[PDB]
Amino acid sequence: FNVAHGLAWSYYIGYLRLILPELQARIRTYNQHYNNLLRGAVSQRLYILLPLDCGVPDNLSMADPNIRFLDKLPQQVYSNSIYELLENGQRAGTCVLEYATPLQTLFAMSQYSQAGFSREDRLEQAKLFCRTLEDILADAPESQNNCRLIAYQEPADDSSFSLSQEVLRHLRQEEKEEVTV
Amino acid sequence: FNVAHGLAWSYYIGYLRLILPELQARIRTYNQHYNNLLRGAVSQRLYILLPLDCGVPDNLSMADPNIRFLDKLPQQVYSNSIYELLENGQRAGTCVLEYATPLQTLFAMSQYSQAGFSREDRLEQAKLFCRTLEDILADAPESQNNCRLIAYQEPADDSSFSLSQEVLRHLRQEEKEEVTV
Ligand SMILES: CCn1nc(C)cc1C(=O)Nc1nc2cc(C(N)=O)cc(OC)c2n1CCC[C@H]1COc2cc(C(N)=O)cc3nc(NC(=O)c4cc(C)nn4CC)n1c23
Ligand SMILES: [Ca+2]
Ligand SMILES: [Ca+2]
Repeated sequence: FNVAHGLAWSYYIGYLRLILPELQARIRTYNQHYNNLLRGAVSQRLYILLPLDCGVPDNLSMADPNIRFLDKLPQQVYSNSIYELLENGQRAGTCVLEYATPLQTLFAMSQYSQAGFSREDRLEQAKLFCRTLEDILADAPESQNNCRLIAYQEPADDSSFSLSQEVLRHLRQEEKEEVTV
Repeated sequence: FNVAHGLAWSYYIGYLRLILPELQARIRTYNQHYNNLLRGAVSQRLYILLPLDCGVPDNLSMADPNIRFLDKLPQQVYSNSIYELLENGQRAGTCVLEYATPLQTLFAMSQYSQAGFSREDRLEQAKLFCRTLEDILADAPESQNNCRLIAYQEPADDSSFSLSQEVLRHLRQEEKEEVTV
């Protein structure tokens, strides 16, 4: 009995498979403007946050102030937000960013006692969700190329973890890949 | 590996658990009007269609013409549709009616070859979805009393199946239950 299998399949079949095709077009279009205006550029892949603690806030900035809402992405109806990632108040990157909503479900199950679903269970299913979704996107056509999964475990407490730094690590790796190959 | 577990849990935690509480109230309010106008009454329970063939149309009437849209249910934002069930052109019942969307996912998985998910698999998982959702609602607090699951397998082919008759059987059984106990 693994809820993560179905959660992952539903998240792909009912959301990602449908939104990802439009995305590279929406982003190229926006980048025309963003470039001519702020000489910037938004990455072309959807960045999906997978906090293994299943903590999904209502606004990204609350999880890190160095992640700042920049703009809504226009459509070619799905709502997507571009964020700028800051370092010392200086813009270091930009990307379309959002949390994997199914993890909220996991969280809620852990707070729903009739479910008999512990925090241990919840973490286990979060990792399985990440794995299953990786596997799905691996066999998927151009969907894998259109997004990147950012899975992370935050420290038990009082340790220097920056979500913005994790995302920037991924963005910089993506650019390195793009220019070297 | 059973996607129905997660599909069922997500459909409960993320949709039903949230909408059902408002529903008894929304329906009572509407019934004030409906009564004073057409001397009719809408059942208080959400009726959830679970076709085991995972065929979900975009409008109920296409699956049966004796199921006729009547009105949108107002809010106390979620969109819910009241339907009248007809017999020989005469109204025989009314209720808030909608398909279980997760079945669409199953259908799509069966048409997505990378999934290795057959029609046999689709039917098995549809039955498991029905069972798991029944189990969940059974342990759930007054949520089970707010909705009713209408699961059905349509004929091999060319036999007498009427969706409106199935729904009316359930509605008539529900009224019998309310008046006798
Ligand atoms: C969670 C409940 N659930 N579990 C399963 C299984 C099926 C359902 C289900 O039926 N949900 C649902 N019923 C609604 C009814 C009404 C109404 N009658 O008024 C109104 C709704 O909108 C609130 C309803 N919603 C929300 C569906 C959101 C669904 C599409 O839109 C989205 C838009 C954007 C966006 N940036 O623009 C992001 C984004 N992220 C997700 N998440 C999933 O896609 C996902 C997760 C899992 C697991 N599977 N999926 C596929 C269903 N989405 C969306
Ligand atoms: Ca956290
Ligand atoms: Ca059918």
